[PDB]
Amino acid sequence: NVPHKSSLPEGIRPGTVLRIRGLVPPNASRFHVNLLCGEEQGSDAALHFNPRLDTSEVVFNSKEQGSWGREERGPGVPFQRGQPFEVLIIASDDGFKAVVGDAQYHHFRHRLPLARVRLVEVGGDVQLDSVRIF
Ligand SMILES: N[C@@H]1[C@@H](O)[C@@H](O)[C@@H](CO)O[C@H]1O
Repeated sequence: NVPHKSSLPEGIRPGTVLRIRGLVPPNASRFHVNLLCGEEQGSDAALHFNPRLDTSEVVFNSKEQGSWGREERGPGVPFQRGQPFEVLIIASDDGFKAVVGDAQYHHFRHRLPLARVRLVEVGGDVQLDSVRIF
């Protein structure tokens, strides 16, 4: 892996599916997937998906003008150190649906306009095998 970025300079529309395949390293503490509204530093985050192995939670949030919004959490932690995982982030008209493995995990309703998303960035403690956008 590596702090991985995929620019989407022309944006995305409902019906776009982000498929991330990878592995949580043995001593991982946390990793994240951000759908950002620009390439500049401090850009708003339409979505911050943050599995935290250290605190056993998975947090969802948005970032606007530098401030994080209200945190949402899914049930438990469907990730485990030393194991492979597959996540689908689906963009629909009303939000992003997150699927982990074979289960629907959480539905995050849009906070910022989907039309503003211009970049996908994956970072933290994660071994990335592939990131596809369908
Ligand atoms: N430092 C973390 C950020 O990295 C982000 O995960 C936000 C999510 O709300 O929580 C903060 O406490």
